[PDB]
Amino acid sequence: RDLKDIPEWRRIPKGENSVAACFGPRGGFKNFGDAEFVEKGVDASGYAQIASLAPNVAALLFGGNVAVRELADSYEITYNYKMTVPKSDPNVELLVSQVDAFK
Amino acid sequence: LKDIPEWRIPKGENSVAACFGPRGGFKNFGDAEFVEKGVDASGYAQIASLAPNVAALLFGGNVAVRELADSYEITYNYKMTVPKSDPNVELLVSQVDAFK
Repeated sequence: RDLKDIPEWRRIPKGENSVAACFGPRGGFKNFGDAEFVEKGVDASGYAQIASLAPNVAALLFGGNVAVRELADSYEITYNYKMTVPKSDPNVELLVSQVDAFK
Repeated sequence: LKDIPEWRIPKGENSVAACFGPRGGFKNFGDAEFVEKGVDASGYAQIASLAPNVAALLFGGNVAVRELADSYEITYNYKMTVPKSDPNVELLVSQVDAFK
């Protein structure tokens, strides 16, 4: 298979084809991840803890907003999923400290 | 269910309404049979092929954080474009804002 065959929403960054190859540079929108997560992807120290604070597909569809804009040849879907984690959670900061890390 | 972080798998007894509440302006996805059968609904696996995994959610979309006194409010914003040639995009699109 080839990374170009896999659509972006199904990619998993790992090894040779990691975040830069899957999602492009960090930026204002794609803002999560410091230098070491950008390079190791799901292998970065802390990822598994972080990933526990992100919704599965069933929660994405039923527990958040799904919005559609129809184009000529396509549909553009935007998922907007909000959630609250108590500061007593042992993994919240790991996530937060990775937001907007690009410097 | 009260000890399962909402962000839960809806099936039979504990389905959409119990996990995520009624459909509304924000939680706007799902028709009468999807609200009732949850992940058991006809077509769910097809809709599901057009929704991102966690690694794609964290690295391929926007992550926003608002700090409160005793919690953080996290917001994921994931954009994606599906070709109309995909056999499942209406299956999905027809479920958007389904409530009537």
